[PDB]
Amino acid sequence: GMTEYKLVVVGAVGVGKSALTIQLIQNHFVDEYDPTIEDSYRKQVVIDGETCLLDILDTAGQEEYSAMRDCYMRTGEGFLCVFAINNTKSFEDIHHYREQIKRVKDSEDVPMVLVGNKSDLPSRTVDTKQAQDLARSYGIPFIETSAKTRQGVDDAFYTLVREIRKHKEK
Amino acid sequence: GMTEYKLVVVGAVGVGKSALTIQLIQNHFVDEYDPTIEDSYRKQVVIDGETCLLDILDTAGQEEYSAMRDCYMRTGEGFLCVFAINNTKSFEDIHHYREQIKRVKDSEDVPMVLVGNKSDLPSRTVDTKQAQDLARSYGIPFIETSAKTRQGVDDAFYTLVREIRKHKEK
Ligand SMILES: Nc1nc2c(ncn2[C@@H]2O[C@H](COP(=O)(O)OP(=O)(O)O)[C@@H](O)[C@H]2O)c(=O)[nH]1
Ligand SMILES: Nc1nc2c(ncn2[C@@H]2O[C@H](COP(=O)(O)OP(=O)(O)O)[C@@H](O)[C@H]2O)c(=O)[nH]1
Ligand SMILES: *CC(=O)c1c[nH]c2ccccc12
Ligand SMILES: *CC(=O)c1c[nH]c2ccccc12
Ligand SMILES: [Mg+2]
Ligand SMILES: [Mg+2]
Repeated sequence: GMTEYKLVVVGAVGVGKSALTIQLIQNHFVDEYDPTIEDSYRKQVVIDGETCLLDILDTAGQEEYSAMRDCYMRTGEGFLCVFAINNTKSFEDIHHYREQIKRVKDSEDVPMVLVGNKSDLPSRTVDTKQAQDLARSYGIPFIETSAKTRQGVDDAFYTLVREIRKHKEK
Repeated sequence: GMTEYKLVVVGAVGVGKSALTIQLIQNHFVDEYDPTIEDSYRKQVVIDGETCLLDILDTAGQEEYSAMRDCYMRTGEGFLCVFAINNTKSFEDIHHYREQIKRVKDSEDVPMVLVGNKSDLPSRTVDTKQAQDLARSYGIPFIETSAKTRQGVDDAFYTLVREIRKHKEK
């Protein structure tokens, strides 16, 4: 029937993957979501005038040597690669997540969006220009979000769905 | 793409799920593939003029409780439901796999193909009419295969892809 999209949210612990996912699904901010809970959520949404169903996997935790994890990446069609703008390491680890995805899916072009989360925080350590430069280099959209205020949350997920559309159209 | 199709091979132990997958992927019979090993394969093929990528999960394991199973039944786009023509119980067991898949997908219309494997053996116990009747009742194709001779093997997988195309453009 209507088009389904398998989305996977990856990124360092603490960056806001669960908060972003819950804002999208449940439209509220949860500020203490169990950091170890990994789960999938479905929601029917309208993007660009068309209804579609998002199946979203909020990852956690053991990253390497995990059959379950590798399976999510094989199956996933698009990936939100999240870092927190006050957490430089989480930004400088993005490449690790990207490498793992390209490895498991064995493809040079996989739909991804770079998400700089925690935009509401006054102290950043990652400049917008830096994130922009990395995303441009990767050939992927970059979007700043705040799960706390909800700014950019729909935009992050809709943009990824749009990247999946193109991939299919090419 | 290059469309990708995610296929899942299911059915009772010993019916030939591995042998069918390995024939398709590696072009030879197997008589010594561990019954408990669950693994996935990729192959690029042309089906009806469409160059596409198959990602095939060869399932194994009869665990009453399985998070992985509930997962691949959710994400798999089409299901090869295999029984062996010399094994009456495996034929009966088809119902079990079908119903599991339906409940996980919450759908009566999940792309599947009924596969009657080991067609090379004279030791037959499940008649062609029985299998054709079961498939008709499910509204899915039935294909006779032999992973030994390779008879019907491409046709089984390709026909599942055709079922997926029908469903997607519904
Ligand atoms: N200030 C701010 N805090 C956030 C934001 N998103 C998540 N958090 C907080 O960051 C911590 C980790 O968030 P969480 O969703 O559990 O991160 P995860 O481990 O990546 O899933 C929690 O205390 C959240 O309240 C945000 O956009 N802004
Ligand atoms: N004669 C014959 N033997 C087969 C066929 N398919 C599988 N086998 C044999 O049946 C046994 C079980 O096959 P396997 O693929 O491992 O079954 P699985 O547990 O469903 O994967 C092995 O000894 C295979 O050699 C077939 O089409 N014809
Ligand atoms: C590991 C996993 O879940 C996997 C790998 N290939 C697949 C194809 C279809 C469904 C699940 C698959
Ligand atoms: C179990 C599984 O593989 C699964 C469930 N929802 C998903 C969304 C995206 C990728 C994998 C998913
Ligand atoms: Mg989390
Ligand atoms: Mg096997």
